[PDB]
Amino acid sequence: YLNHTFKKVAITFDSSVSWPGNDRLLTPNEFEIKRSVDGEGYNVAQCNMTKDWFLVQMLANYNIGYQGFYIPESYKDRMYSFFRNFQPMSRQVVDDTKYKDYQQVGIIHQHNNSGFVGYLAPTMREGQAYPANVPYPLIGKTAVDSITQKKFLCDRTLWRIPFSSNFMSMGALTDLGQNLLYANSAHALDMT
Amino acid sequence: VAPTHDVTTDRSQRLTLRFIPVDREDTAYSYKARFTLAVGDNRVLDMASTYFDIRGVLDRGPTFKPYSGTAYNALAPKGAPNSCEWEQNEAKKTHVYAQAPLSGIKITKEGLQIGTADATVAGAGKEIFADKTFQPEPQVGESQWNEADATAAGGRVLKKTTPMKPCYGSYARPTNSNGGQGVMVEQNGKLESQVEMQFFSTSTNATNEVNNIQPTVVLYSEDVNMETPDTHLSYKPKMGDKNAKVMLGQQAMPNRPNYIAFRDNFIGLMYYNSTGNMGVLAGQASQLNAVVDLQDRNTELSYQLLLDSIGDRTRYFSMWNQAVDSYDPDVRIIENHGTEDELPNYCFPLGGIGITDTF
Amino acid sequence: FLYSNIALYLPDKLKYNPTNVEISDNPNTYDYMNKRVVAPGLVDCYINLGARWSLEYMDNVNPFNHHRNAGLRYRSMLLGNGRYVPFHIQVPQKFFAIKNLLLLPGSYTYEWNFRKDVNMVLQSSLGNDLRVDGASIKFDSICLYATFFPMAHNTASTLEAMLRNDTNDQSFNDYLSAANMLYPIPANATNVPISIPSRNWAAFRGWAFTRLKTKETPSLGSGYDPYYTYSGSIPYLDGTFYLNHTFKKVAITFDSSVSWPGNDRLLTPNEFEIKRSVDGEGYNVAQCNMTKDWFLVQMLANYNIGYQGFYIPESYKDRMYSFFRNFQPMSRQVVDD
Amino acid sequence: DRTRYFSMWNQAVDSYDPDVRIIENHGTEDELPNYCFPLGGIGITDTFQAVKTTAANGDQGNTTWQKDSTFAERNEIGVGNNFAMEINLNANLWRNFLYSNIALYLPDKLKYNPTNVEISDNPNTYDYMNKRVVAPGLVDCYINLGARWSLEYMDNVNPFNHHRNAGLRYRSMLLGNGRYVPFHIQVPQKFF
Amino acid sequence: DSITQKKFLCDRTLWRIPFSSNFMSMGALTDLGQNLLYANSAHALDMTFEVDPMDEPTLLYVLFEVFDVVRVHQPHRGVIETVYLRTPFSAGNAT
Amino acid sequence: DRTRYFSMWNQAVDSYDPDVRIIENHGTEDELPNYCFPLGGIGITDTF
Amino acid sequence: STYFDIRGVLDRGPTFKPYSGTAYNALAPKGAPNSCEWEQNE
Amino acid sequence: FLYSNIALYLPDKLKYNPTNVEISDNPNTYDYMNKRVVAPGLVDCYIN
Ligand SMILES: [Ca+2]
Repeated sequence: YLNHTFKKVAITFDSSVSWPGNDRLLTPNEFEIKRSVDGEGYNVAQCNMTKDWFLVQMLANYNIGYQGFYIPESYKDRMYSFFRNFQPMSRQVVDDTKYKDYQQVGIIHQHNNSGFVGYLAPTMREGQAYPANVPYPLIGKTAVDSITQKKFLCDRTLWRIPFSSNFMSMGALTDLGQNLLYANSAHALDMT
Repeated sequence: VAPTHDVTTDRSQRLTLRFIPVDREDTAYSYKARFTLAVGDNRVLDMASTYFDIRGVLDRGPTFKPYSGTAYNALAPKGAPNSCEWEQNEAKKTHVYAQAPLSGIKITKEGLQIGTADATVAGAGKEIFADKTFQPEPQVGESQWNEADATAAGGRVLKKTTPMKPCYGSYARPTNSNGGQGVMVEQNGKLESQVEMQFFSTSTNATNEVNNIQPTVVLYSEDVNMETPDTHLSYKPKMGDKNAKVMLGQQAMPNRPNYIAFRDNFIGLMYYNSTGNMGVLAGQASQLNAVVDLQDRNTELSYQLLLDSIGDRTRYFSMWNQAVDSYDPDVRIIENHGTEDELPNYCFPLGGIGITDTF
Repeated sequence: FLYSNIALYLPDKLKYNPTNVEISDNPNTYDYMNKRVVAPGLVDCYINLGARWSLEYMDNVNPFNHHRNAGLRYRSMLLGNGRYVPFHIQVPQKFFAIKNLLLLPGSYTYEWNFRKDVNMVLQSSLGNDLRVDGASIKFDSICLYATFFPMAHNTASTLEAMLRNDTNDQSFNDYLSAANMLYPIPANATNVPISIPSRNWAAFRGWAFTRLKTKETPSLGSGYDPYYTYSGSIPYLDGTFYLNHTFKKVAITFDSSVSWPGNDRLLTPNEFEIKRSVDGEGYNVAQCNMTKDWFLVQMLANYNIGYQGFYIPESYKDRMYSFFRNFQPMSRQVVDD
Repeated sequence: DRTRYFSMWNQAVDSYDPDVRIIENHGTEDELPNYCFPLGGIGITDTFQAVKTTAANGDQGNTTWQKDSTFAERNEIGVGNNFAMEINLNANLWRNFLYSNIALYLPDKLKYNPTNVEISDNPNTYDYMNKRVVAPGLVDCYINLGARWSLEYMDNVNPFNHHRNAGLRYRSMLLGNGRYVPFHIQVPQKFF
Repeated sequence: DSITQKKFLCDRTLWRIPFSSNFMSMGALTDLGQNLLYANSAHALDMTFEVDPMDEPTLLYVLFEVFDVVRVHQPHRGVIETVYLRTPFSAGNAT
Repeated sequence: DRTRYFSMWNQAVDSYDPDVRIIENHGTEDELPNYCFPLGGIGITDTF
Repeated sequence: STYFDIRGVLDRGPTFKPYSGTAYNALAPKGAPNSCEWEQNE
Repeated sequence: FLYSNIALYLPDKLKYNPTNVEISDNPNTYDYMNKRVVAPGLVDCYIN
């Protein structure tokens, strides 16, 4: 229940080369899963996840994406399947800057449905009727200037990366694992 | 084992390409754009993996309203209105309806004294009173049901200037920093919090008795802004404004939900089948269009059916807002079994005994 | 539950103004729908009690325009809950002939255009002219993305050489592949004759047909209809329909001289008796009012089933947009008089 | 498949709800007391008169004159936590559903005769079933709590016949709410 | 005493009338569509619709299932060549 | 599949409610109020 | 086929509670006392 | 539904100590969790 919390990963062999090598990724130096404010706008499905990561995962799990995307077939999508555990969410709340009458209001000084419910604990009611003050307006003819933020939710699956030429699953034993240029000598590993 | 080789190149080559619109124009109702794509030497491409990326701003109008019900004092009964007061002739007097939730200690010449300070060296706990701003709140009260009915107590209602509104579906924006609703008028600045304290005593003891009249209630009259952005009145006693005694019965009901949004599959976002704004795809060698279409090729419905025909539909996909229109079947056709009206339910007094009778 | 869900969506000829409340005269604005009132006790628990049955009026209302639409809730909530939002969306390429076309090296000009009208771009749960309620929109920028496949240069060149030869081109067809013509039915009409002048009939396949509401169908050709006011689901472009029960009977003729089924093939050698009224030849089946002939026709035409009895079709072969999945017969008892 | 239904053959097998035959009782969520209120909200009130405090140039704090200058003396005011009545909600629904849908079919040998009424001597007459009274306390809400279990009293009873079988309800409603009904059926030859 | 009323409802679909001689989906092309008689001349067409009454103006939507196809070829570098065809009606020009 | 159970190996995979992970908000439908009444029905009364 | 068989005793502990809500005068008003009597001064 | 199913699992740091009752000291004891209380205002229906 944490895999959504990762920020970014980097690889290298012998302090020499970024793993993708040739410019196969929009940011060859480092991987990129989710971003803060993004001028380019690489996030898709309304989430904040860089598209290339979506492509990587889709390929690495179901060999789908080089010719477009669509819902995977049922049987391939198992219980611990990536796609069964993807939930993009978003909301919009009240800005402080662009609005003038904004007021930071701690819980102690807040009242809604007063006179019909307990105060800071579930006991018998108390108070007099009064219009509330917490739930800010976000509709209608008198709403307030706002700001929108979004995140995604994933859990009960694993982030994975195949050591393939083009990330597909072209057999159990991979190809780069055979290549005598990178499968007949020794090297060291560093990750961040 | 995987295939050995002759699948992947080794000279560098991008895995994804982005292109800028060379040409863009806009009209009254629609806008046109044109790009110059380039499939390079020894590079091959399938069209299915191309789309368009669009970003922008929108407002769903004021009428947008997702939730049913309402979220401003929902639990309250639909009848009881807020504490208030109004004018009425016999040449003009005031009538007041109000409820005071909090019991203090003892009244003073200026304002109810809540607690005392800590006594110190010549500092014997100066009598600490309220604080108009908000000292009196709108939720405090005696904890348990066996209330002792203390001899002093307060509350608050605003002036007759503000129009009367039912408690249900009522909101007011905070103005004081620490959670107190009240109109801040200007007096060489916003410094003024025009709150007026009023004192009240029992009517018969205020008429004539063996003592000078003795207040036991303190009220704080103030003024705020009001609105009910989600509810509208259901029954109006009179057809006029200027709250009177009758208008204490006005009640309201919430407004219906509104669920506007982007139709499925962005249908209609792009022109098709219309000889007006016919799209173009061609080789740059010459102006020779490849895409020719007619007025009847209803690609929309066809593509919808086809997209259905190749797999399941129930799951929704957020890549392109892929989700079909749904409706519960019970709505269209009801199966009115009835109910289970067996052994009935009851409500009981909060202490559990209605009224005892000293014996 | 009953009162809310049903009563708040009834035809407007059972709604009257509320006293002492100002109400706009416009028959479309949101406030007009909200403020108009209707009597609860009309539909209370004493109604048809005991009947897998549906109310008479509701048969001819557009059900999908509603608030139970889990899909509509999904889409709108995706956006969020506000009067103002920016967006960051993608759009796929529709047209069939170039949908899966396989491209080849070159330099190609691409060009398209999009609508800005709120009504088409938007689709409300209730239904009101957005152009009155001032819904706003603006497109900031547009970029074009595409993906590739890191192939092998030798292999790619060989594939290109094997592709460009005019012996092996690419071929495509539309999945529907039908001609579509719409005709008007005036108010309270019942009879429509339709004619087609003599022409060749090579390679034809058959007919489909349904009924639509003139108010809820935008016109073709024009880049924008000033006189268009509706913002619910659009059956001509959504696949939702309800007027099927309205069809009663249909007959075919060639050269005004021969009935198409020709010799003795059905009970009626003259036309497709879809649903017979109250008549006593015992010609409908399955406790509905649909004649055996039409039911058999549809069953065969969808599954090649019927000459070997009947049964349930197969789930995988069947689909959401099928005949059999969406067919409900019902019956009820009512006071004699 | 047998789950799906077909009209013309009366395609429906009798099915019984799973949880009805086997109860998994878990209580409810009862941390907030439910409160009903007077139609005018504030129940009772006392009569009060406005009182404008004296000038009080000395020792006249509470000393006050009648403010009848601008106020009617018939004011209504309440003091204290407002009157209201209490109730639980979910426990009551749970009890009602239990009592009906399980109790009403106990073995007859445990429900005695009613009083001041007429119950048919014949055991099988409908009135007989409709007339015996069965004590709800046997199947009260707190029965075998936290126990996936079946009531051995109910065991040998035939749970197929009930008032929650979708198949029977379907085959009933197919012929509408009534008493004098015609019908237009067909039947298939069943010999192998 | 009372009477009886039976109705039905079947939405989210469109009815079909195949152009076979047996109303059977034998193949993607009807045998009749390959029969000479309806293939070697021209013939007039007429249809009659009778429907339940309704108040507001409505529309009748008619679909003729046909073959619509397109063939696309590339002769050389940077050239795209397209030829469409609808079966029974018209397109473009025939000089 | 793992969505069914089996006593033999204590076999059942834990899960959670969908709506708990992400809640939804539509309010409810409450136009008709709800009323309690006195057990008799008229309670108050006045000699006549 | 092969699998182990284990039989034994266990005590869940005094901090077990399998059901939500409560099972003693469920419909009792959340504050109502019962029949009682108590001491007090003169 | 909201109060129970959400509120009664918030992190400890947002729920204070009770008053005028006994309470344990180990932050993992069952009685610690039960006897901790938290304001029902943070997840009432008047939210998101
Ligand atoms: Ca009195």
